[PDB]
Amino acid sequence: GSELETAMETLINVFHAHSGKEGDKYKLSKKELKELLQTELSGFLDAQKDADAVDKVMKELDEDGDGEVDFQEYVVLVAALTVACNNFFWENS
Amino acid sequence: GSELETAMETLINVFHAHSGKEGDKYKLSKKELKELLQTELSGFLDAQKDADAVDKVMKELDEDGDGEVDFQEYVVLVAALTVACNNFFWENS
Repeated sequence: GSELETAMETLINVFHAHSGKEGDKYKLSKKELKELLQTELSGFLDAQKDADAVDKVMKELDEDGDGEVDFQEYVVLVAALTVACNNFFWENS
Repeated sequence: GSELETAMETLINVFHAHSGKEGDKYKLSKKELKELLQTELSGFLDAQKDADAVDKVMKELDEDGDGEVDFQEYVVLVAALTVACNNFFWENS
């Protein structure tokens, strides 16, 4: 168990890497979030490019073309990509 | 980097532990989700009991008293608990 506590740090660590005493309330523009993962899985997600599901999640940040996103909200964005990939492995049909 | 890919498996692994070929579409009742973490951090979250923020997230599943929740939606639920705890450490006031 304790599988969540492990992820809890992942989201906190990756974010902590950026700013900690952000003079301005936690705020991340579409680019920040988009770049956040890409910068992390830039070389990895390269393999996902084959799957259109990648853009599926982009619809969220993409809509924020000029807008931004709180912060934690990005977590789920990561899941949307997982379910898409996980579906590839699991599929009875 | 690649901090997300690490969490990606965490959510998939913890969930994979349950059912894989779920004869019924991915479905988790309030209890499942609630019990999911508690069963994972049952002894750990015991320390969080001091923080009321714990109930803050419960409001989500709690509302599903008789209802249920897709699945991935639970990811963010984990973040809601993090931001609450993270706030404890970081707080200029």
